[PDB]
Amino acid sequence: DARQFLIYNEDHKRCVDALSAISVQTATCNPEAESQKFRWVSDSQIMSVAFKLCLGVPSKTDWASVTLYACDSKSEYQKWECKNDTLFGIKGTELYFNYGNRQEKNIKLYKGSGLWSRWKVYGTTDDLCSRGYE
Repeated sequence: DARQFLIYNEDHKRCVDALSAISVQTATCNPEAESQKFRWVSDSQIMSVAFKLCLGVPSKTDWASVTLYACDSKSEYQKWECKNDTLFGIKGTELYFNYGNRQEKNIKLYKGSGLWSRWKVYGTTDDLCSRGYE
């Protein structure tokens, strides 16, 4: 399923790993691990293959945790977009999908746009929207 992919951070050499509805962390990349597999289910939403829930946040705020919510096309809190040069974040807001700061294991929204807010399709040099729509 070429549609399903792993979400990879080059600097850490690690991949996103869905642990539960309230916990999305990282792990050593394993393309066999269903918990590491995601897929776009619309132009803006990314679904966990293992949980059949969509990546989202409680609010568009710095250091909000990114975890998993029932997929809802009308929710503005589970809409993502590619920014430039593999930068990835909330649609319409300068808050980025981020990992690596403060010993925090969960993916966070962060204002910073450095190497830890940059994400590729694992096994490619392409941004996450290379597996999406539009």
